[PDB]
Amino acid sequence: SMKRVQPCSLDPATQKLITNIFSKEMFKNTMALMDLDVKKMPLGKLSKQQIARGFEALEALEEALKDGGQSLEELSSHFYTVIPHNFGHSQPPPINSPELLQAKKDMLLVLADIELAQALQAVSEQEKTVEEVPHPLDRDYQLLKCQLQLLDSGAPEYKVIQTYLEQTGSNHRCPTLQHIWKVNQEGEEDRFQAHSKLGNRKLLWHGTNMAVVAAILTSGLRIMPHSGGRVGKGIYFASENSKSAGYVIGMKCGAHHVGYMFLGEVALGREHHINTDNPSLKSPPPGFDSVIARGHTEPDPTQDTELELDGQQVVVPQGQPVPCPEFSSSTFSQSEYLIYQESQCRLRYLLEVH
Ligand SMILES: C[C@@H](NC(=O)CCc1nc2ccccc2c(=O)[nH]1)c1ccccn1
Repeated sequence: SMKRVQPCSLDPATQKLITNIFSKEMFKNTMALMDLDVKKMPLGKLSKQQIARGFEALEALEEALKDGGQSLEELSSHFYTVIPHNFGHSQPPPINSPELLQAKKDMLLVLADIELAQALQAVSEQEKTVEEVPHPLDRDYQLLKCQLQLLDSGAPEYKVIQTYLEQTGSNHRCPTLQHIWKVNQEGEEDRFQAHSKLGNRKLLWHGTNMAVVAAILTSGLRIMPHSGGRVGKGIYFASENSKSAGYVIGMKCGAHHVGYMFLGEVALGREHHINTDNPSLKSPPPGFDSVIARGHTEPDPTQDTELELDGQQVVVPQGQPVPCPEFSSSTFSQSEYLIYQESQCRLRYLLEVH
């Protein structure tokens, strides 16, 4: 007997978001942008076991990069058997530098989040038996177990967020704000409330691939075993929207380029400042709660405002970037804000920008 499809409860903007973040075209586009062979590795065929085998192959490469073992070419060839790549049907290249190794780790971390979104969409047994089903976009929203509330122009934080975006975004071609959603991923709540005594909270940008937005909404910002970067194995944020915007992978839809950016509330507590890259970091030094790789510039602190979120004061920058003379010789042009415990961040807002 034919099941009733119930009318969609979602507003137009939210329907478009949910469409975009679970879009099979988007996911395949992302795989093509990462040089993967989508014909050999279709979305439905992606598995946790394959991804795990891919990480094992990179682990062997990393050991080799650091005695009569297999060549980097041999070890590369195994990686490429496990995770099919497309380079117009020429041979893929050997993974023979730290930079390329980390780039392959980052690719697999994105691919793991694509696989998460596919696994999330698997049809449950209850769903095969019920005689009515939600509209597919309601079903997809529900799978996130994440409350999203579209804000309008006159929500209390709206202008504050717009100002953060405009003032710290690129001077030329600032991203154009289309929508803001408030994000409430419950049971981020419990673990976040752990740091309730920890002051020094700031609202910070986190930009990402469109392909990982569903995973983040479902699971929060995460630190994975193979996460890395210029400040080690943590969660990376920026106070300058233009820095985070560099990591936004958007997608052409009609005549525009659509992308998504988060704002997280980050309990930074006692800050350890650095001025040179350190990819080996796994925690702040003792008695520090965060590591800030300080940039040549910082949003003018004299213009900071505050928002009250769950009864706590949260700093929100509102100023254009100004020079910080103490960090004029830093290896970082713009600051990178690092935490090394997932519990120190709560997602607060999601922005659609064109
Ligand atoms: C590959 C990793 N993505 C990021 O951390 C990407 C974006 C990011 N990097 C920054 C670095 C410095 C300052 C800001 C940012 C940021 O906003 N985004 C990732 C993707 C999926 C699952 C787990 N980790």
